[PDB]
Amino acid sequence: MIVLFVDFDYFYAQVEEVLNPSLKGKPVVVCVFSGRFEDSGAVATANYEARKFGVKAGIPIVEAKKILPNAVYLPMRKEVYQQVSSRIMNLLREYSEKIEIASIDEAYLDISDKVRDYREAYNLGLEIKNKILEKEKITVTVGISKNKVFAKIAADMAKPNGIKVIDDEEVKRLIRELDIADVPGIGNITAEKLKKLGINKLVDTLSIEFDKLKGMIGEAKAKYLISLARDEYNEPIRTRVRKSIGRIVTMKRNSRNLEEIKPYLFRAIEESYYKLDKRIPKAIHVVAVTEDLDIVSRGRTFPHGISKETAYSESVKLLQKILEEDERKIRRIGVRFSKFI
DNA sequence: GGGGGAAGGATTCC
DNA sequence: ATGGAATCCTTCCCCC
Ligand SMILES: Nc1ncnc2c1ncn2[C@H]1C[C@H](O)[C@@H](COP(=O)(O)OP(=O)(O)OP(=O)(O)O)O1
Ligand SMILES: [Ca+2]
Ligand SMILES: [Ca+2]
Ligand SMILES: [Ca+2]
Repeated sequence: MIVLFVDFDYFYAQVEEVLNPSLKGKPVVVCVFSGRFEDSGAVATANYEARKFGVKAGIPIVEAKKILPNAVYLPMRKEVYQQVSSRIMNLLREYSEKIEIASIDEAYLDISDKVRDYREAYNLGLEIKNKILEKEKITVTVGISKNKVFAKIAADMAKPNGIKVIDDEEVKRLIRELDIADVPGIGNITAEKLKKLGINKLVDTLSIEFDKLKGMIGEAKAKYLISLARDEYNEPIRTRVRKSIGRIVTMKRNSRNLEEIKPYLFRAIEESYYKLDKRIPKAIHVVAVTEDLDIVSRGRTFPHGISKETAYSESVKLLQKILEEDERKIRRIGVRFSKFI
């Protein structure tokens, strides 16, 4: 089975460059302003020009300006990048019937019933890159292999504006050479739990006794890794379906006062419902980020669909349950709707 | 013993 | 140090 993974380069930033090519060449940082103080907030992402100096996704905007004070700082326009994304996805949908849209700028393609060996995959890779570039002026990285996981890893290795093939032969080498902290789905937490287990490479999972793994990282994560290590990982590409919709906003100041939070919560609801569009949810969760950036939530599933009125009343109840079940001051507050009928 | 759910949390990642 | 969403884990619960 051959998988071709497509990942758009510094997406949010590259799009801002697209909508105003005068930006190209200069440091571009797309920010998410929390509105607590002048430049409060974090970086959604930045182009390589700015990234070469440490300015990247996740760091505070203030930390970015202290490094590249003259870089161009733009507020994140999620709706725009989303529409540009869709168009490009449709484009891909023409190279394969089998398409999995992993994120706002990622997608795996099953080109098995469309290609023989990796040579034809490579060409198709370029042919697609070219297409997208000519159609939307967007550069992307392409990764190809026997399964999704490796297809992705291939792309990571070739970023940016790259293309790479990881044939069954190299797959063997990486299962021994690849740091397992570079295996998708393995973050710092799992990384350190694997380090304390002597597993630095994928193959190291082969030594360890299963039951021991399942206990340190979990059965699912355990079986996952073992499969990859056995060169037997082989999940299929399938259409993903939006399972939840919601919004969470940062409050000007941190509160613990019901009446002070409410307005923020109601706004999260309103927008959430607009995003629902046609969807009617049976479950609603109130999510709160406490002063010490911890995340607390409370929810409830109804035996029917939830109307905006019902979400309003219930939301206030769930918030109250949070204020009385936790002592910390609430920093961010929002809602999450799920279990669509 | 074990088949569901539901709830709250933990992890990862785009 | 923003904000959106899937997945998986543990625990509690109801009951055959
Ligand atoms: N921490 C984050 N906060 C908000 N948005 C994020 C964050 N991390 C990633 N994103 C969003 C914006 C990114 O452009 C987008 C698409 O893919 P992603 O791999 O995450 O970044 P990117 O487009 O810059 O990738 P690349 O390294 O190839 O440039 O996901
Ligand atoms: Ca990308
Ligand atoms: Ca990506
Ligand atoms: Ca990692």
